[PDB]
Amino acid sequence: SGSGLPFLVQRTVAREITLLECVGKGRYGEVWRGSWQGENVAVKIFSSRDEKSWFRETELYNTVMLRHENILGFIASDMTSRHSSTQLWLITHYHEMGSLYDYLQLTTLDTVSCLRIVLSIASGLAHLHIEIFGTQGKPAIAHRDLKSKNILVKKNGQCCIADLGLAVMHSQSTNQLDVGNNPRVGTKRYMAPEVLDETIQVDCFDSYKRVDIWAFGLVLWEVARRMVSNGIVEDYKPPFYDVVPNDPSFEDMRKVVCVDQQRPNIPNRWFSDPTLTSLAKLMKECWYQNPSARLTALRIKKTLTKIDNSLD
Ligand SMILES: COc1cc(-c2cc(-c3cccc(O)c3)cnc2N)cc(OC)c1OC
Repeated sequence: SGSGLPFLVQRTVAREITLLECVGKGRYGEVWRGSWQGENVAVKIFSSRDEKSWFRETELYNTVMLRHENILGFIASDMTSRHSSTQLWLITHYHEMGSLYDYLQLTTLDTVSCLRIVLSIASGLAHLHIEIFGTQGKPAIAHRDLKSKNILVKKNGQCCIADLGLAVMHSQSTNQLDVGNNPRVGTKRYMAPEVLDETIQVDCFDSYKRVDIWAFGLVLWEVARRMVSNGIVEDYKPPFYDVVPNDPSFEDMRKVVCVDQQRPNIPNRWFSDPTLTSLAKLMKECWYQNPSARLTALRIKKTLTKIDNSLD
């Protein structure tokens, strides 16, 4: 049932996996490359600081049909008791090119590759946001911690969205909102204005969708900077690099985004390129302070597909 293996089979696969090498370690826990029967899988071990995200992500992938080529493929989840301690495991497909964050730092893009990246992200986010009826379907889902580190680059040049630990869900069946309980907040650098100034409507599901659109505009910016046009390209930078420190505070960000009304600068060279011009316009329409004026994920998907079809 759900998105991955049957529940007893999930226990079996998890116990048989060997961890080969660690590819990420932090306050959150660890990500490892591992192997089941000579096939690479990704194994996340959650730290005790972020156990509630394991529960939320596991409950989601197992009670909902979430299969899409732009959402990280869930395989299994398990609880173990290694030695004088317990461990929470999430297993997914392994993507060897790694996060978009790492990928953007090591390579530049052409028009096709830039668009394949941003279009695949849009498809994944629209698929999350949109409800599917019937017993096959899914509730509407908002992510709440979208950023370049939570997007992986697959081998084919497309990406997938990862980390549903902060997800909220909605159905039109009840008009009911499932927020769960997780003290974790989004990455401060990607927090929308309504979150930073605590005006966000927390009983309205649309609010969370619009927070994702804010954060998606910022990722659009990160990617576009790396598309070459006329021999010119920018260095990789994170959103708001020039006005906040590494690991910025809540107050730092509120000052930048709400008080000073700052938004990512649009390089002027983008205006000589038709694709970058169009992406700059999209970005703007993700960055309105008024959450209700922002574009939807589906609209962004359709707009990127139109831009994709104008490529000669
Ligand atoms: C960010 O969230 C996650 C990402 C990955 C993951 C990471 C890499 C990777 C490998 C090398 C470098 C690099 O930056 C990333 C590859 N495949 C993957 N599936 C796995 C996760 O849970 C199992 C995960 O949390 C949900």
